[PDB]
Formats: sequence, C-alpha cells, structure tokens
Amino acid sequence: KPTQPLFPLGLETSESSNIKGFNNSGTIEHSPGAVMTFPEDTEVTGLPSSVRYNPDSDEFEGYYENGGWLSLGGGGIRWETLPHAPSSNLLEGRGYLINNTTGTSTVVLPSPTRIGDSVTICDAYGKFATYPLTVSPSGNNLYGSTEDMAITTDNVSATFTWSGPEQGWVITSGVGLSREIFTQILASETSAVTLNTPPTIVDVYADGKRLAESKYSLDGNVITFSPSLPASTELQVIEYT
Amino acid sequence: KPTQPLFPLGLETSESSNIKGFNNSGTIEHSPGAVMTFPEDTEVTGLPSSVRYNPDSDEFEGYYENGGWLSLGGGGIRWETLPHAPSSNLLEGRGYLINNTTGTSTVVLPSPTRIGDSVTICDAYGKFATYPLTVSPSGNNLYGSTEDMAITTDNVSATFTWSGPEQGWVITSGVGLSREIFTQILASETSAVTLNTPPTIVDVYADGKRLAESKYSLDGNVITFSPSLPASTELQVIEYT
Amino acid sequence: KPTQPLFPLGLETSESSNIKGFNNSGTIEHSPGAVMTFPEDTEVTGLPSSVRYNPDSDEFEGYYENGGWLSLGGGGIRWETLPHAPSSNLLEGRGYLINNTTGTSTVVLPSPTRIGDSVTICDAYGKFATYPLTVSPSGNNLYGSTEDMAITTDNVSATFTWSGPEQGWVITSGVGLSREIFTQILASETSAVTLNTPPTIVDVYADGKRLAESKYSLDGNVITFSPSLPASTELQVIEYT
Repeated sequence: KPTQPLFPLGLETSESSNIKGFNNSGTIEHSPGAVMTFPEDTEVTGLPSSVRYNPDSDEFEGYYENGGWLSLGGGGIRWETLPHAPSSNLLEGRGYLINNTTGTSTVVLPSPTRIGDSVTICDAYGKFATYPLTVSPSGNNLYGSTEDMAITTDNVSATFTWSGPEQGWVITSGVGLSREIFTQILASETSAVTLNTPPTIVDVYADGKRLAESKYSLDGNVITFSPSLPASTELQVIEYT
Repeated sequence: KPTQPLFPLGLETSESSNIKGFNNSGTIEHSPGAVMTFPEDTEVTGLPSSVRYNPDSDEFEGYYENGGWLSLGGGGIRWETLPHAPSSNLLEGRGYLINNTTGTSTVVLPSPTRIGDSVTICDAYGKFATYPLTVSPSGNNLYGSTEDMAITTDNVSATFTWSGPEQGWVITSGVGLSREIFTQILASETSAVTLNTPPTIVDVYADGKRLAESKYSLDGNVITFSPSLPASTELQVIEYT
Repeated sequence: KPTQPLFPLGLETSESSNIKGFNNSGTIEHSPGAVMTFPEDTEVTGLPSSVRYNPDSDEFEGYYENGGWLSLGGGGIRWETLPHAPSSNLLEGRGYLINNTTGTSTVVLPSPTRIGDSVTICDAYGKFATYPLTVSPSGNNLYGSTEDMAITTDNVSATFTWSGPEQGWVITSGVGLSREIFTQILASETSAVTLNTPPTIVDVYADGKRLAESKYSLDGNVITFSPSLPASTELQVIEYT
C-alpha cells in the first residue's frame, strides 16, 4: 500500500531544500524575510491556473482557459516617458509620455500577436498642434489603411488596440477626440456654383441677406438655387467640415 | 520541547511529494522545467495576501483587505471579437469588438455583483451611424433609466461601470463622445412663435436681415419679439441642439 | 559528494511543516481546501520574478526588471464610491464615484511616487454643471500650473496620470471632453472696435446684413474694417470661444 515516507507531524528544515515539486493539500503561510518567485518560462504550452514570469516580455503572466498565457491582472498600462527621437518603436501594454517640443517625431506600432494587444500614447506637452506626431502601423493596416496617421490636437491621449487584420489597429480608451468661406461678386446672372471641396452643411448669404433653405438645394460640391441669381451679386458661402 | 523532525541542511526529493502545506521562512526559487499553480477555489471566505485561480470566472484573483476577492493586477480589459448576433450577453471585465455590417445587433449587460464591475464595447467597423447598437441593462437601471440606450456614432468605444443601483451603469473610459431650420412668410402681423421642440440657443433672420438679441427674448419652445413683426415677413429660425 | 538527505520517491506530510524555502525543479499542484499566500513585504529591494503582498498599499505587487515593485497585472482601476465631503484625499490606482448633489466638493491628488501613478474620478450623478468639483494637485503642479482646476461638465469621467514634475499631472483615459454677442448702434462713423476678450473667430453683422470677410481684418481683441463704417449703424459681433 504506502509508497513513500510519511511525517505525521510534518517537520522542519533550516536550509534551502531541492524538490521535484508536489501537490499541497493545506495552507502555505510565510514568516518575515521569507521570499517568493515564479518559474522564468517562455513556452506557449501550459494549463489553466498555471502561472509564470517571462524574461522577454518582463511580464508576470498566467495561463487562462480561453487563450492561455495572458498577462495576470488583465489589461494594464506601462507608463514610461519617451525621449524625443525622429523614429521610436512601441511595445504592447506600454503607454508613452511623448514630447514634441524639439520638433515632429514618429512612432511605429509593434506587430500584433493576439487580438486585444493594446498600445497607448499621450501628448503630455500639448505640442501636437504646433509639431504633429505620426503613427506607423508597419505592414499591418490601421482602421483599414496601411497608410500612417498624423495627430494635430494639443493635449490628446489615445489607446490603440488590435482588432484583427481587416481593420487592424483602432482606438478604444482616449481623451481629446475648419471654417471655409468662398465669397465673390457674380460677373453674370448664374444658376449654379461649385465649392472647392464637398461641404456637409453650408450657410449662404446673397448681398447682405441670409438666403432661404428653399432658394437652393446643395449636392456634393455644387449649389443650385431657383430662382437663378442676377449679375453684380455678392454671395457668401460658409463650407462647414 | 521539539515536536517534529528537523533537517539541519534541509534535504532533496526526486518525486512529487504530498504536503498539508506549511510556513516558509526563506527563499522559494525555481529551476528550468519547474511549473507553478494556484488552488482552484470558489468561496467568498479568505484572508488578505491569500490568492487563487477561479474555474468559473476563469480569472486569477487575490483577496484584498477592503473587499476581499478582487481580480489580481487591479482592473483589466478582456479583448475578444463578437460575431454579430441579434442579441448577445456580456461578461464583466471583458471588452467586445462589435461588427454591425450585417445589421443592427443588441447586447445585454450582466447583473452587477460588486461596484466597479466594468464592461467595454467598441464600434471597430465604424457602422453605428448606418446600423446602430442598443444596450440592455436588464432589470438594473442605466444612468437612472431602466430603458435601453442606442448608439449612433461611427468609430465609438465605451467602458460601462456599475456605480450602485440608483444611477446603475455609467461610462468611465471611452472614445467618440442636429440642424433645425423653421422658416415661413407671416400670413399676418405676429408678436410670438412656437418652435417644434425647445431650442437651447437660436439665430433669427427677418427677411434677409439677422435680427438683434434685444428684438426678441426666447423661452422654452416659443419666441416673443418687441416690436411685434408685420405681415408678409419671411422669418428664418435656426433651432440649435 | 552528497551534502543532504534525499527521498527517492519524495514523501508525505500530514501537518504544516516549517521550511527555510528551497528551489523547486518540478510541478506544484494543489488539492481541494489547499490555500496559498504571499510574503507580507515592504522593502524597495527585490529581484525580477520575485512577488509579494503589501500590507500598506493593500496591493498584490511583483518586482519587474525595469523599475522593480510594480502592481502585478499592470495598471488597474480600484472602483469605490466617495461619500460627499467638502475635502477628500485620493490614493493612486483608485477610481472614485463622486456625488455633488449635496453641493461643491474638493479632492486632493496624492504626492506622486513613480511616473505613471494614475488616479480616476467620475461625475456619476451628472451634477458638475450645477455644482462643480475642484482638483487640488498639492505642492506638485497640474499641467504646469500649481493652481487647482475646476470641472463643470455633467456626466464627465477622467484618469489623471503623473508625467514628471515640469507638467506634473495630466489626463489619459476619460469621457466628456460660450456664445458672446456684443451689439450697439455707432454714435459716430468709426474705423475700429475692441471686443471684451480676444475671440478666436467672429461673425460680423452691419445693420441687417452679414458683413464680408474682406470688409474687415480681426486681430487679438480688436476689429478694423475698410471702408470705415458710418454713424447710426447697428453692428452685431459674435465672439466665438
């Protein structure tokens, strides 16, 4: 029957021992000066409730049922300063306090591993209006576009997130998220006009007066108005974007 | 005096042993291939510094002083895709990448357990303008209202949070958070007018001209103006909301 | 050669034992009713993969390579209600559900320890328009200013973050982030006018008519217009901020 020594009252040990681990069936306390640690492991293999340190991702992880080796404690924000460099490259789960006082800097998103992989940046100097920041998604696309994206808003802060490859990167958490006037004096009596870029909504002024909603229809980047206007007429148009 | 065997130089063990736990008073290292794990426990009972895995909430938790069994590592974001379904039900601490390309989908917030319980959603397809999303709070109320709430903004992302039952759910973290023109030609000489919904602020135009702030007062969904206006007068009103 | 007892088949122990720790080289399972725990430690000294509980910060921490003793699981949000008090003081990593129904309350940011140190607040009652909240940064400055900051927006929620001492505190995560009309009838024929505060952009109306972009230039808090206007002229100016 019994296969191995048993110690009714347990026992004591006054030096570091060497085990091939075990199954605990009771309570694991500590005394002062006691230390603890995790296996420095790197594999993709594991089983739920199993836990490790990682000496590459410098991140205390735990194997979850759906997925496996997530960061322990869920999602989290690694707040570090970034010393201004023309180009910088950013690591998942880290958030960067950017300075653009020097001038315009760039940052390159990492290659996404898992969905959720989440990076964060913050205009902590409020310099982005004066000296913008651009965001290189690398091979993988951002909001569908492989093309980079620029940031122009003093004081802004954004969390980027991998959504899968079609839409690629997107913004999840964040903080901090165009007055056209075409005017001229009709050389002739004219029934239509074309604005330099399509406006969403527009206000029209004919001489002094504010023209009525009925007097025109607006479509794309052109404005018809019945009745057609006479020559010598100062018309103001306020393209809204 | 002594009650149990003592091992001056500690010892060695080349197989998995079986303990009723203990109190460590020194350093707990590991060698390569070493593994670690947590008790698969489910109770509400525990004591600070005590820690576990949970085989229901699939979440590495730790008993804190104020509260008890929180998720270890504080609050975190479980980023998963959601395959479009007319109805879906959402789990705390998880964040969902929603698609509404198919059409309009719905999601039901879980029953809140603790205050803080925090869910997150994201229009990762930018389809919410074209095909909105609605948010069922279930029995418990949202911002005071038991009534559901709809979302209409292309590209949006929101973190919901339980605040307690009076106000119920609210939005904490998030990203991405109405041109009325009444016009007519006064049949008669008229001293007042009623707008179809109360405007907050309004611009008034009488014939061509932009009427002065003194000429009217505005209240609720009606506009008085002294002096009272004459008949045959084209007046434009720009309800702002 | 051998220095300490070895137990080929490992062994068993039916009571809590007392160790000076060890190096595990195998697998550390558990049985039902098994418990676990961390050393209640307080020092700044430690080595990566080492982990502890803290009986002051009531926070399960782990020593990371760059930095040392971070909270395990990265950044996280400690959601608690705050019972309205004229003054309250706030702890890092905690997020407060504020009520200002009573009246105007204040909150004092803690002294920042590490960069990243991140506090969060939320107008969960939507009372901030009616009864504002103010934010004392203490000695350390907020966005450069040592001067406090007030909050006026019903429904808002903000994450504060320590960036370093020059800019001090800033806002990273968050949710929820001025109609001047000067009018008069020119006593005389006047070529310039001064607005009570500099406007960014402005709309000008002369009698009824909306004046053209060419007719004036705007600078600081003054408006020139060529040609200079005649006396008896009702002019409206819409300061935009």
